[PDB]
Amino acid sequence: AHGLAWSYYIGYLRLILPGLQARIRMFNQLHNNMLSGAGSRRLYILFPLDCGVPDNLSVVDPNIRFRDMLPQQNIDRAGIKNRVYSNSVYEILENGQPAGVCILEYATPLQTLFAMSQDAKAGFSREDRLEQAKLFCRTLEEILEDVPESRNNCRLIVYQEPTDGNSFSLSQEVLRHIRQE
Amino acid sequence: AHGLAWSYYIGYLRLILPGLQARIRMFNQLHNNMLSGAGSRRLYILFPLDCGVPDNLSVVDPNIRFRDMLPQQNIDRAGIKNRVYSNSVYEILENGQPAGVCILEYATPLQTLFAMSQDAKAGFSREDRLEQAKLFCRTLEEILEDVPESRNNCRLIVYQEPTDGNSFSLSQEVLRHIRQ
Ligand SMILES: O=C(Nc1cc(F)c(F)cc1C(=O)O)c1ccc(-n2ccnc2)nn1
Ligand SMILES: O=C(Nc1cc(F)c(F)cc1C(=O)O)c1ccc(-n2ccnc2)nn1
Repeated sequence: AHGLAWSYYIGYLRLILPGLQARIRMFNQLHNNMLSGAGSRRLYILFPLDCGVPDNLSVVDPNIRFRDMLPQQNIDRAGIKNRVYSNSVYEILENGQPAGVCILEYATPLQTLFAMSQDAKAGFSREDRLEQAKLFCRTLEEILEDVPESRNNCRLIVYQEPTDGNSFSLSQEVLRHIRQE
Repeated sequence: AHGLAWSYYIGYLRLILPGLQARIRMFNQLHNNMLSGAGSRRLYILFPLDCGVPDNLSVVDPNIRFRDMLPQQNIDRAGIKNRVYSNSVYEILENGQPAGVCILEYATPLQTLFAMSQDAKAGFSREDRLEQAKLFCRTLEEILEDVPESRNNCRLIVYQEPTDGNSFSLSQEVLRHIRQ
């Protein structure tokens, strides 16, 4: 879990965070300042301790409408010439009404904890996986503290879906994070 | 390291290997079948055990020259709508003359072992890093043999490039694996 936190910061957040505000700048110029509230000039990393990583947010919850991509950023990265970073902008709805707009993705290494929890040889329990997901969640911040960009640029949304999955909506969790801030 | 093998397989290779031949085929249709050879239709993953992951292949070896991109694949992945996957095709020179064409990139997560080795608080030596690199490699090899999509789509190029000197040719290492 220590290794995943470092890996994620070094493999991704280190590369995308620096150039993110420049990309919001141009997005607002061309899309009539959709991302106005400084609260929505941040990257929102969904960190379900669930360790579930679905592909489509509109499918998990229909109240997270996809509205637009950021502008693409091309980085020369590890033997890829012009690796392409696309980031998705979402509108969050409440009772039919647009209650928010933000840059939403999941922390992908979390699926590693899930996959590894299920391995027959070196597997472990849902409760041990919950513990490793927390060590991950905690460790990312201590690395995160030291880097001047970071805090202004992205925010972790940490959450545990009930044993069902119902009685819980992810739109409500996202809305309560932007509103609190 | 156990964690990096699973993370690299689960979070990247799982996603990109199934579409690769379909992408090589469209590429071949628009680039006078540049990837004609059998050696030319694998994703080759550079696995330097020194965990040196530089960003440019023409800079590391002048006999590896960028030719073109595969067509992109668009994948809905962990809240990114149409996340963009690209892969780079390179001509491999021998005696100043084109000898091979292939899809080439580094195993990015090795950068983690490198940064950890450079961390003053980690207390993680170069000897300890090499042992993790080898364990990463091995655990990745064990995952890939156990998956059908690896057989004709994926090849690990694992090398121990010495600290100093020029006795190691990445180009020739790549041309070795390409012909086998
Ligand atoms: O290693 C990669 N990804 C990951 C590795 C992890 F270990 C992990 F836990 C999560 C990921 C992840 O991508 O989410 C990776 C490598 C190359 C490219 N790529 C090259 C051109 N276009 C895209 N993209 N991703
Ligand atoms: O987690 C990622 N990457 C990695 C994570 C690792 F733990 C690692 F060791 C290596 C990587 C890597 O990408 O090389 C990641 C996540 C999202 C995006 N992305 C791309 C376009 N929109 C979003 N790209 N990468």
